[PDB]
Amino acid sequence: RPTFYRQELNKTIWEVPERYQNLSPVGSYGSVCAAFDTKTGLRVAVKKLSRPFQSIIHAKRTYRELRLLKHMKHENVIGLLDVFTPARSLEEFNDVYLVTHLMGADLNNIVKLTDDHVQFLIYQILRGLKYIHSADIIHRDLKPSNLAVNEDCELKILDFGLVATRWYRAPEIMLNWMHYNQTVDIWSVGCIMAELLTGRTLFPGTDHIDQLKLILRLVGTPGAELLKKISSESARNYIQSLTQMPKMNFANVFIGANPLAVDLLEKMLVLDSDKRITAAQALAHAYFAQYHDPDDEPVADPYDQSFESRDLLIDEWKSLTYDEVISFVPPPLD
Ligand SMILES: O=C(c1ccc(C(F)(F)F)cc1)N1C[C@@H]2C[C@H](C1)c1cccc(=O)n1C2
Ligand SMILES: Nc1ccc2c(NC3CC3)nc(-c3ccccc3)nc2c1
Repeated sequence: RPTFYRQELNKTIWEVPERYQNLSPVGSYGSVCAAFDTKTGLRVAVKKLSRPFQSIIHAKRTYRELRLLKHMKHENVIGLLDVFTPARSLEEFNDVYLVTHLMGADLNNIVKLTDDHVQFLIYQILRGLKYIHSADIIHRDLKPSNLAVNEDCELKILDFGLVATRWYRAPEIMLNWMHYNQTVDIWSVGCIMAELLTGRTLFPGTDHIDQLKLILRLVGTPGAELLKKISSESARNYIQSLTQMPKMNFANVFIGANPLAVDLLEKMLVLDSDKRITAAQALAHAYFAQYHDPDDEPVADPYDQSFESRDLLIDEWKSLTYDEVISFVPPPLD
């Protein structure tokens, strides 16, 4: 066991190993301090989870967050440098601290951009996504605040960003489809890319109805091929009885932009998720010509998410989270 010290920041107390120094609060899932890690010499982000075991839903959330972070080993995805608790035993285990690399800023703070910069940033998102998706994980909440970028324009997909979330959400999610796939994240990338290129939120809906309306303006109302794949009786009604809208030509919409950028946007922002380009396919698109390397775009080890369907007691989730704290193997330093 390392030696811990206490202090107070923003009402919240913090009990961290002495290894981590100069804790400075940066924003409030939980609250984050920037710190200096004496062991590795790195600036780091230390995230104290807020009430990790307040309920079954929190406790499962906490377990889920730890499992996901421990699995992620890729340059474009947030990784775990360390995880610790001040607790001596399971009996007193109440607090979870997660340690990751401190990134300079989020893509929300980055505001338009040069086309060569958007190429590099969207390349990196897709590279991280190929990896996440290969493990059968779907991010579901991609948006500029969940994309951390450092001084060097190096980008990492984040867990959580600690602006409406609806703005980047795939329409099949909006409409509550149950069998949506990994391309929901591709939709979001499409929305993010569009915003980087024009400097404006692509679909700034005031609510879920307005959101779908704005999406449909650009992509058009469902065609015959998509219509016949819709299972829900009312969903089909709501769309067979909205004023039919043509798909817009994206060239008419993103005027100025690189035609390759426009073309990729066309492949990402397909209303029908069956037709939408995957992360692996997008990486091969000509737009990423100067970055694409099929030998340096790894996939992930398999990830066991069987726990997702399990209905457990709060103290069981807490116990399993505790095992995960204990079994953690720090990554080897450079
Ligand atoms: O499933 C995730 C999630 C969690 C962690 C990670 C990461 F970066 F660690 F791999 C990715 C996605 N998210 C979907 C939503 C909102 C966010 C992001 C989130 C963060 C942490 C736990 C969680 O249940 N959720 C539910
Ligand atoms: N193979 C597919 C492909 C796309 C789909 C989609 N997406 C459309 C943008 C709404 N929506 C729905 C659906 C089903 C029931 C209720 C609400 C939505 N199903 C889809 C099945």
